Amino acid sequence: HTFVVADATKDMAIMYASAGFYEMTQYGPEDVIGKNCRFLQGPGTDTEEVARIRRAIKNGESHCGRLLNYKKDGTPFWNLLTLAPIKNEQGAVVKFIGMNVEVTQFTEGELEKAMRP
Amino acid sequence: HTFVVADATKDMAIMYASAGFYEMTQYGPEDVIGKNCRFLQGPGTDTEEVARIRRAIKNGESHCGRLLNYKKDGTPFWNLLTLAPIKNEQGAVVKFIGMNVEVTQFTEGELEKAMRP
Ligand SMILES: Cc1cc2nc3c(=O)[nH]c(=O)nc-3n(C[C@H](O)[C@H](O)[C@H](O)COP(=O)(O)O)c2cc1C
Ligand SMILES: Cc1cc2nc3c(=O)[nH]c(=O)nc-3n(C[C@H](O)[C@H](O)[C@H](O)COP(=O)(O)O)c2cc1C
Repeated sequence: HTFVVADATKDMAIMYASAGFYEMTQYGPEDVIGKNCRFLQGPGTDTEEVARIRRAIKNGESHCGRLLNYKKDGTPFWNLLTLAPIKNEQGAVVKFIGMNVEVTQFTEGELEKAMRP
Repeated sequence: HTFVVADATKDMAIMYASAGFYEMTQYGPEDVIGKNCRFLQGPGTDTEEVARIRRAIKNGESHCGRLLNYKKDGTPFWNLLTLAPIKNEQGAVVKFIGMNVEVTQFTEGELEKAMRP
């Protein structure tokens, strides 16, 4: 579990983050709770992927996209961000969940372990 | 594990698929091994997301995107497809892995179970 929960009734502020998120990004709760996760973005982050994200959230749609993000120490990393709306019984969006995967090289070795009969 | 492995030295033909893939899509190995996974696409599949996928594969890049796909019975489903290149020691791309997530509604209930201290 690397994920965060954002509150649609407080302008998509992060209301919760998993332990994995703090460890992946190196930021602590003081930098995250109550904030918008756009703070991870930085030089080179793709403007059009960011716009796709924004639209998906506005439309209440699930989404995924690779985005460049930055750790607290300024290390760039690729983040496969998937997003899903959480609705109430009225069918209104009250939260979003986001799941963050830090891309690493997938090796022939790891594939063998994945495929091994 | 829902994933498939494609062989870059046989034009991205699927060389392996996990049990989860057969069950998610309802297709059997006879419809999958040796094929290109584009066969899951259909009416309404987003042309530009498909083009993003194509470019990522050509550039040897990791990627994610939501795509409409179809099960064997013709049921449409949203597929959060993530892709990652597998390189040899020369640094050349010899395979791709693809991981397929079938989007379902995420409920306030599921979130409570995810967040529950
Ligand atoms: C639940 C959730 C998680 C998010 N996680 C990230 C993330 O890890 N990295 C990131 O760059 N953007 C993330 N975002 C996206 C930003 O919060 C923001 O929605 C995006 O940059 C587009 O809006 P903007 O154009 O106002 O910045 C997340 C959004 C949501 C709703
Ligand atoms: C490993 C791997 C897995 C893929 N899985 C899917 C999938 O589940 N659904 C899909 O619609 N496309 C999938 N694709 C994408 C298609 O195979 C194809 O690359 C895409 O449609 C773009 O190429 P085209 O424009 O020639 O169709 C996958 C590709 C790779 C390499």
